Amino acid sequence: VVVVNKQVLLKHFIPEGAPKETDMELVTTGTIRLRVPEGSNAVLLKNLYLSCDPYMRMRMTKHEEASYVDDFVPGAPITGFGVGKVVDSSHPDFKTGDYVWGLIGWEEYSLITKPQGLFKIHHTEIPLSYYTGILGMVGLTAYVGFYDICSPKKGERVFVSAAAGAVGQIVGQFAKQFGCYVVGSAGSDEKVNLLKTKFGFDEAFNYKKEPDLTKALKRYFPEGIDIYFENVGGPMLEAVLHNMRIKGRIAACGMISQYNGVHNLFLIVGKRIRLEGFLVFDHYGSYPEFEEKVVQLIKEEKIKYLEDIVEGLENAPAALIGLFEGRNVGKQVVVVSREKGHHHHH
Amino acid sequence: VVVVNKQVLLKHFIPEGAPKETDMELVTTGTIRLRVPEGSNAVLLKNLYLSCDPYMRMRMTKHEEASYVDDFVPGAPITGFGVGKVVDSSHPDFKTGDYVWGLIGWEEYSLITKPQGLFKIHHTEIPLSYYTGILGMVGLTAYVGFYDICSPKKGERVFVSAAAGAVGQIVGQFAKQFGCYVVGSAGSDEKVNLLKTKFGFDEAFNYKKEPDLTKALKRYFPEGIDIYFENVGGPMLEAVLHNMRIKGRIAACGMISQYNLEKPEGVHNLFLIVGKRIRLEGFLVFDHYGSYPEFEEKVVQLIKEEKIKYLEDIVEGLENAPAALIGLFEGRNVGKQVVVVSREKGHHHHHH
Ligand SMILES: NC(=O)c1ccc[n+]([C@@H]2O[C@H](COP(=O)([O-])OP(=O)(O)OC[C@H]3O[C@@H](n4cnc5c(N)ncnc54)[C@H](OP(=O)(O)O)[C@@H]3O)[C@@H](O)[C@H]2O)c1
Ligand SMILES: NC(=O)c1ccc[n+]([C@@H]2O[C@H](COP(=O)([O-])OP(=O)(O)OC[C@H]3O[C@@H](n4cnc5c(N)ncnc54)[C@H](OP(=O)(O)O)[C@@H]3O)[C@@H](O)[C@H]2O)c1
Ligand SMILES: COc1cc(/C=C/C=O)ccc1O
Repeated sequence: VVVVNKQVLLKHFIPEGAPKETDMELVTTGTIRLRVPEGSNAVLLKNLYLSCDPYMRMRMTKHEEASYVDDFVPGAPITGFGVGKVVDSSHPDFKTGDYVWGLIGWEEYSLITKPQGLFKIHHTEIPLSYYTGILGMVGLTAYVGFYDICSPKKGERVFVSAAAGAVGQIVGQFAKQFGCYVVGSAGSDEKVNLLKTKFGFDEAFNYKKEPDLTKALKRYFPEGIDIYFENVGGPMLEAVLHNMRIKGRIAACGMISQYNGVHNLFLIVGKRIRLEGFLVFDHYGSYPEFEEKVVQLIKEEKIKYLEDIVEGLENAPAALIGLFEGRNVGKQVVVVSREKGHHHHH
Repeated sequence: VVVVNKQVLLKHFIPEGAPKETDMELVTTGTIRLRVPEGSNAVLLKNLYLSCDPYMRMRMTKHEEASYVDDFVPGAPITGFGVGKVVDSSHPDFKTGDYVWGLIGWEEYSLITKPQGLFKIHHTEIPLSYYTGILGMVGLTAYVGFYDICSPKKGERVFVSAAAGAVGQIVGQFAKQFGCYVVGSAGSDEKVNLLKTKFGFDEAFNYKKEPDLTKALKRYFPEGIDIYFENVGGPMLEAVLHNMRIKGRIAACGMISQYNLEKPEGVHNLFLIVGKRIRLEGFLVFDHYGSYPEFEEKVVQLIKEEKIKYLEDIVEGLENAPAALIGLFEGRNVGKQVVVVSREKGHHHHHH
C-alpha cells in the first residue's frame, strides 16, 4: 500500500524582514509507504490539522548558534504543531487509530522517529482541531503565562496586546474569570468588537487608529496597569510602562512587533516592576491539569473560542503568511484532511 | 539657648540635565533652638554625617504625578540619608545621647516631626559613618537585591556594574562569598584594581576603555552571564542582555547612566528576554525595612570579623556637600560618598 504524499517545503532561507508565500513551495509527485520500517521505533501519522503559529517565522532564517528551536531546512518540509492519526506504530505508547498532537510535517503523512514529543488525545468528543490551539501549545501558553508568570490577584487591572490573537483571546478570558479588569488591543475594528461582544473584554481598542498609545492606555486605565500580558513589545511596551502601577508584572510571551527600542526601562526600578520572558517549551509538566481545566470550561461553555480555518494543504503557505499580516480572525488552522464522520459550521 | 545652623538649600527646580553646584546654596545666618517645641512629639538631632546618594538628583526636578519620593522644595534645605545624635526629644523611644539614622536635613541640626522613620543605632562601637552606607539604606539594598531579587545559586556567573560603588562593592562580596563567579565594571583603573585586590572580585574591567561592551563581557563570560546586578542602565544593559544565559536574572537596582539625560538611551534587544526566559526585576529598598534585623545581624558580624571590606570616600564639612553630590555623576567618588558635618564628641580614630 503506497500513497501520494503532498509536501510543503522551505524553498530557501530568507534575510531579515518579512516572509512571503513564495518562500514556500508545494510538491505533489512524492509518495510514501503506509507502514513503519521493521525494527524502527516510530509512529506513522496521517496528518489531519495544522496550526500556523507566529514563532514559525523565526525558523525560516539561518542561525549560526542554536536559538531555542532549530531552523527549517531548504528542500525539507515545513514542520510545526498539528494533529494526526496513527496509521501504524512500532513505538509502544501509540496504537493504530490513536489521535495525537505535536510537531509534525507540512504534508499528508509523517513518519515521526522521535515519538516522545507527541501527546495522545484523550478527549475525542472535542473537535480535534482544538489540539492545534486552545487545547494545544497556544492554550498552554495562555495558561502558564497568566496563572504562573503574572501572579494575578482578584481585582487587578490586566492589559493584553494582540488580544484578538489566539493566546491573547484565551488570556483575556482566564483573566476576566479570575475577577480581573481586562482590556485588549488589536489591529481591526472587527476584532475590537469581538473582544467586547464575543470574548467579554471590558474594553478594547484598535492600536492603528491611536496616534498616542500612552494616552490611549490612560483612557482605559485611569489608575494604571497591574499586569501586562505582552505579545507585541516595542513602543507598545514603552506606553505600558508609562502606565504601569507599583509592583506591576509583565509576562513577555512574545514581541511580534519585532519579528518582521524602549527608552523608559528605568521606570521598572521605581515602580518595582517584574518583567519576565517565558517559553511554553519548559512547562509541559502542567499540561494534564491544564487540559482538564480547559476541557471543563468548554463542556461548561464558560470559555469562547474562535478558529480561522483554511481547507487543504495547498492553502497553508498563504494562511501562514496572512498570520504575519494579522489577516487571521481567530487561531489560524489548516485542515490537511478531515477524519471521517461527526460538528457543523457556517 | 540658641545656636548657628548652617544649611544647604535647593535654590531652584532644575530641568532634565546634569545638576550643578549652583543649584544649591549655603546659608549660614540661620539659627535653631536646642529644645523641641513644647507639646510636640519630636526629636531634634545634631547631624554628624550625610550620605550622597544618586536618587537625590531626581528630587531636584518638579514632578506633577507622585513618585516613590517627594520632590525637594526650592528654598527648603536639601534632605537625604544621614546619622545624627539626639540633642532633645519629646518622643518616648528616643532619648538624649541616642544616635540614629534616617532621612535628615542637609544642615547642622534637624527637627524631625516624624521620628517614627528613624532607626536607633544599637552598635555604637562601629564607626558611625557606616550607618550612612554599609549599615544604612545602601547596605540593605545590596542585601535585598542580591539575596532576594537575584535568586543566586553556588557557581553562578555574576556581573555587577558600578561595581566599585557603595552598592556594587557590597554585592560583589556577598556574591563572592556565596560561591559565585564575580566580575565588575568601574569607570577607572584605580577602581578596577580596588575591585581585584581589596574586594576580591574575580575579574574587573574599565568600561570607559572598551570600544565594545558586548565583546568585553564575552571575554569575561565565555559561558555567558547568570545574574546581572544592574546599577547602570543604557548600552551596558544591552551588552549584558546579549551575553546572558538561559533563565538569567537582572536585578534593576538603578540606572545611573540615565539620571542626567534629557533623552534616555533606547534598549533594543529586550526580545532576548523571551527566548532566554529572563527575569528583569526592579526593586526599592524602602519597601524592605522589614529585612533590616536579619541583615544587620549578618553584616555587623561580617564587619566585626573583617570578612567584608568597605571603602568610604569622605569629604569634610557640610559646605562640600553640593560638590560631592555632583561628583557622583562623574564618578569622582572612590567608595561610598560621605560628608562629615560634625564629628561626634569622643572619636580617637586615625586615618590617612
Ligand atoms: N513564549 C512562548 O512560549 C509562546 C508560545 C506560543 C505563542 N507565543 C507568542 O504569543 C503571541 C501571540 O500568539 P498567537 O499564536 O495567539 O498569535 P495570533 O494572534 O494567532 O497571530 C498573530 C497576531 O499578532 C498581531 N500582529 C501581527 N503583526 C503585528 C505588528 N506588526 N504589530 C502589532 N501586532 C501585530 C495580529 O493581530 P492584531 O490584529 O491584534 O494586530 C495577528 O493576528 C506571539 O507574540 C507569539 O510569539 C509565545
Ligand atoms: N533601588 C534602590 O533601592 C536603590 C538604593 C540605593 C541605590 N540605588 C542605585 O544603585 C546604584 C549604585 O548606587 P551607589 O549609592 O552605590 O552609588 P556609587 O556607585 O557609590 O556612586 C555612583 C557611581 O556610578 C558610576 N557612574 C556615574 N555616572 C555613570 C554613567 N554615566 N555611566 C556609567 N556609570 C556611571 C560612577 O562610577 P564609575 O567610576 O564606575 O563611573 C559613580 O562613582 C545607583 O544607580 C543608585 O541609583 C538603588
Ligand atoms: C531613583 O531610583 C532610585 C532610588 C534609590 C533609593 C531607593 C530606596 O529604596 C536609589 C537610587 C535610585 O536610582
